[PDB]
Amino acid sequence: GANKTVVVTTILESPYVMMKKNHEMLEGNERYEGYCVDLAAEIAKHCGFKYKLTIVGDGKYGARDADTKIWNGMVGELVYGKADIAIAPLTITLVREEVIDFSKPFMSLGISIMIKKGTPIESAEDLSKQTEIAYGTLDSGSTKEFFRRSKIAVFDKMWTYMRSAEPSVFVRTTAEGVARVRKSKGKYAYLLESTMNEYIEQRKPCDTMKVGGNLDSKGYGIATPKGSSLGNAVNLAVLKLSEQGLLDKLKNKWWYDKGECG
Amino acid sequence: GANKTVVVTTILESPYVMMKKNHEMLEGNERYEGYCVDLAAEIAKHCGFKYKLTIVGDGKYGARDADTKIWNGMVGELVYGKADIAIAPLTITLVREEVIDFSKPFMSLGISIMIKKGTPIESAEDLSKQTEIAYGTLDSGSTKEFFRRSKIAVFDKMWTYMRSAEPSVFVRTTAEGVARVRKSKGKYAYLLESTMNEYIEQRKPCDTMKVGGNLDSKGYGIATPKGSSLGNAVNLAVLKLSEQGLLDKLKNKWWYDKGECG
Ligand SMILES: O=C1CCCN1Cc1ccc(-n2nc(C(F)(F)F)c3c2CCCC3)cc1F
Ligand SMILES: N[C@@H](CCC(=O)O)C(=O)O
Ligand SMILES: N[C@@H](CCC(=O)O)C(=O)O
Ligand SMILES: [Zn+2]
Ligand SMILES: [Zn+2]
Ligand SMILES: [Zn+2]
Ligand SMILES: [Zn+2]
Repeated sequence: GANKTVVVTTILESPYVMMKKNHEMLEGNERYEGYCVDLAAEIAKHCGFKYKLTIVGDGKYGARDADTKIWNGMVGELVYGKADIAIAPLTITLVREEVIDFSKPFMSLGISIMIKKGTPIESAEDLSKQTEIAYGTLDSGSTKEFFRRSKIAVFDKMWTYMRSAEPSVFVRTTAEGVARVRKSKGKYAYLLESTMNEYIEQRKPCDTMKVGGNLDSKGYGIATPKGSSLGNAVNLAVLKLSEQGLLDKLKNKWWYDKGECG
Repeated sequence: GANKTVVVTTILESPYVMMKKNHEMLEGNERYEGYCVDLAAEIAKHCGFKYKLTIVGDGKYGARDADTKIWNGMVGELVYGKADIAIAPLTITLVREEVIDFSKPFMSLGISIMIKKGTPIESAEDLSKQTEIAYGTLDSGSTKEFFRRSKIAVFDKMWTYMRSAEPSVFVRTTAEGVARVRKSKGKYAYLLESTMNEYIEQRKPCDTMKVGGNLDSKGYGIATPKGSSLGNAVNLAVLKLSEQGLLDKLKNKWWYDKGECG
């Protein structure tokens, strides 16, 4: 039947989506800016739909509760029919691919280490071989599941530590992890995606840094509910944006053009 | 009905598929080795099929003739029903995605520059601003189409040069491009995928090198004909291999463990 306004689920995560200063009482999509705001506009333009940006209600990426089996976060909003599409730094994973559809990736990333400058840590192996410096991840996302599932000896040992460390090494939001690194005088390191890490490293007060290689190699994808009418066209649009150089332009706009650290 | 042996199309391209020394008169899959031989074995194991490796008849990746509209290469073998699956360093592109299905990527890569050591070239911009050093690409693949289509000013200018340069700057196989770099005393540079470039840079006689950043950012995917019964299971298998660390193991086996240049 008639076209409907597509409900887009996304998450307040710098530099992907941020509320514009003093727009708290304005209306609609114009309230937000960032990489995924720009990406949403292009994907809608190429696919021919109108859309509304909405912030995921529970502030989470998406994980399945072990007991209840209920999906939360943006994945949940797609699975239970609360949104039509997720346009966010949402990691393509097997367990998610089983319940929702992903486009081809629009970014690359890997899990990485953030330290406060001067922290004597250069690698995951370094972190795993000491106990003075605490370390954790975001509490309900793909990074935590990576450690939970890994059979690689260094990551397995890291998980054995994190899962029972006190106080909890896990955080609710990327911002909380970053703030914890910055206030802990070097006694907390944060495990997060390289994209987020590299962004923060170029933001004032310029006191964090990415160290070592990425622990893995994966992508973000645009997600739709299984059997969505949008999935095919969205996939082709991602490839077009890739080949036209648009995804590279948006990366350079929101990371490197935004740099504050010289 | 009953399961059939899956016909796999692939291409002789180091280190993805190579004929084992002195096996020219042996039979079957045991004749071949390499990254994509190992990947094929895992994808078949996870998906529960038997398979035969075959080398694409025309030795090409896959492009659509502008006049006849016929697809050649591995893409053609899928489009005309000559193979069931392509497991090769086959680039995910829009024009291909329109006629065949790709899995999520199993590698990353970008177009890159190979020079003979000592060549005074550090970038695509350098190449584009001079005429003493010739440069080209593989004649029937995604790199050539990248230059043909680009509207980025440096790449557009490079394409204007390559398309009418004499003798032809284009080559039939990656090996021919590499040999041309090595014999040209620095007067030919070769535009090829970073994966291939980085492999060759660690092989004797250790006289080539990758220079500058990648020009783009994309992936290889496993390809199946549209409506194949294999596509879904193959996609999920790629994600599993990614998350289990298997794709990283295979990369380190065929690139860095294979290094000859110290
Ligand atoms: O190592 C592995 C195996 C599992 C995934 N991954 C890393 C990885 C991440 C992203 C990309 N792609 N692919 C494409 C494309 F669809 F081809 F256009 C693009 C990207 C990066 C973003 C722009 C386009 C490719 C990758 F290989
Ligand atoms: N991108 C992650 C969230 C960030 C993280 O887990 O590090 C996800 O989709 O779950
Ligand atoms: N991977 C390329 C071939 C190599 C190249 O074009 O540089 C393709 O799929 O067409
Ligand atoms: Zn405004
Ligand atoms: Zn566009
Ligand atoms: Zn043998
Ligand atoms: Zn396996």
